[PDB]
Amino acid sequence: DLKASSLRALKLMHLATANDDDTDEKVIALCHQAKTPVGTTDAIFIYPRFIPIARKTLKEQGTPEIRIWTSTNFPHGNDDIDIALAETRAAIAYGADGVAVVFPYRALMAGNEQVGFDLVKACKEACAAANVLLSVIIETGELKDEALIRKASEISIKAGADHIVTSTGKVAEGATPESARIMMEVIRDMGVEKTVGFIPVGGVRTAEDAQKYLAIADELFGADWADARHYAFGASSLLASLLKALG
Repeated sequence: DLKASSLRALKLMHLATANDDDTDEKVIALCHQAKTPVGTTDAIFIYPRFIPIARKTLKEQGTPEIRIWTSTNFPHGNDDIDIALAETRAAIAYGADGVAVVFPYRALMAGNEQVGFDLVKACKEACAAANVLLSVIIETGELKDEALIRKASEISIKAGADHIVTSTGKVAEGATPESARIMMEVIRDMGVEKTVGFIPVGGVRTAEDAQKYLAIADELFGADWADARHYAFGASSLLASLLKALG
């Protein structure tokens, strides 16, 4: 049922703007886009400084249950923990519901596994103390190798990632079915499916794409696993297709 999977997809969405979301009016318009005739997306994804205006905007439109995700160490995934941590502490202060931190993937590629663990762990400790979810972007498009994708996913999980996330949306490639499969198998194989969710960013543009991606979660974990806590579409050009499946 493409209609059933489309409504399911919509309700899992972390809605983002398709170009750089760098103004109040882009953010306000994003808030309004997240309230559809058939329901709300689970969240929006914005830069930290826009969280208070977004919160007011969501409240004033009668959808205060739409959550706010933001980004830190983003998009570059540098290996400076102090910076990643300070950005994370600021994101929490602004009022974030979730923080997506970029894993230091270039460090991992150069052979440093420790710094990714330390960086994630530092940020998770701040978020958990404040009741904020920490999601970790590993940048599959830049890692490329299945081995490194698995290793970045592994480290993030051991360091306490609440979700593992394919992409920033800011490089050449976002998620693919292949990178989605690899990351979810890590969750499966480590036995951490209760405590770790998955978030494809990019790669999902049509209703048919969303059904396919949800079918991967369904096959690995059963049809009930992919709720809001465990699954989100990080998507900027998917919502129109979903509403149509339900231009």
